[PDB]
Amino acid sequence: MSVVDYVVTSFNSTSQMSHELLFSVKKRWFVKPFEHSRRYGLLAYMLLPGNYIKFGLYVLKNQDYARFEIAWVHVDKDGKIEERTVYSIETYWHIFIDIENDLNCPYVLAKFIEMRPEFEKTAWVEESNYSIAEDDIQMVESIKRYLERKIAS
Amino acid sequence: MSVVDYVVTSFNSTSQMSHELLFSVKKRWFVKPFEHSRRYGLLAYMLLPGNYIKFGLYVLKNQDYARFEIAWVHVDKDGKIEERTVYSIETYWHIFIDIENDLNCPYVLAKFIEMRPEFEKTAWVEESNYSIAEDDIQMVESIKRYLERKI
Repeated sequence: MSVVDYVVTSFNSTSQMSHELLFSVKKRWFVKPFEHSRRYGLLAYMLLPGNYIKFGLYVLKNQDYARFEIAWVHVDKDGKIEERTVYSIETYWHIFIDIENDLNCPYVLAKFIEMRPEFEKTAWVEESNYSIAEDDIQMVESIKRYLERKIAS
Repeated sequence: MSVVDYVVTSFNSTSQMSHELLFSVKKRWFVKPFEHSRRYGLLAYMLLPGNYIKFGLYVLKNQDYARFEIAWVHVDKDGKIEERTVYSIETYWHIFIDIENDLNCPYVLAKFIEMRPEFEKTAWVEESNYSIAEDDIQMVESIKRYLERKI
């Protein structure tokens, strides 16, 4: 079985926000959505068997609360998806809103916060350039370390 | 400071369908999910202390059976979730399928029915930041009056 569908939530509101994007361990850059629906706050993907990483930020804008999670999303030979969080942290939303301006933030995490859906809009994977330095495994360690060192706050 | 994960089941297969959406008392309308995974047949939220109402519609298509339930979910200021079913009626599915168009069905009930998940899809709460009039106690009570009477 080839291409399978995978939908993620992507929406910014006054009171909350849900930013979820996929990252191809293969191409080593964010997967491009084949469709996006503002009418629903979703992004759909036409994935081909392989390994992916799903980044997810969830915010309650009013309580300055922010939930960031890194999750492994593998697609079987015949389209059987199997996930598992590999990282989940609970912190402050204002913390991430700073990372945007920190050149010490890993490329993929910087881009991730950058692409975040604008108000009453969905996120948009820009057919982009560049080539992440490390593999997938190290990439997350760079995210982990950085975010935890940002504890400083 | 408190924020508790709360997940519900939501899927629509060929043979059956389960539809559970959360209703916030404070905001007086449906809560917004932070995740929609039809892969696991669920919708996941992030709640803050307060009062919520769970609406459940469980259908056995090959029997024209639909169970309707109303639950009282409470979130402690510490985050201790606690809930209880306060209403559960059994009836034909085709009835609900029709109550939907009735001009005098409680709006919150009508919109709930409409929000039922599509095939191999999960329910999707719309940005209808709309506002109801009666408070929870009266809204729940108003739904019962209707369903019961209508049946």
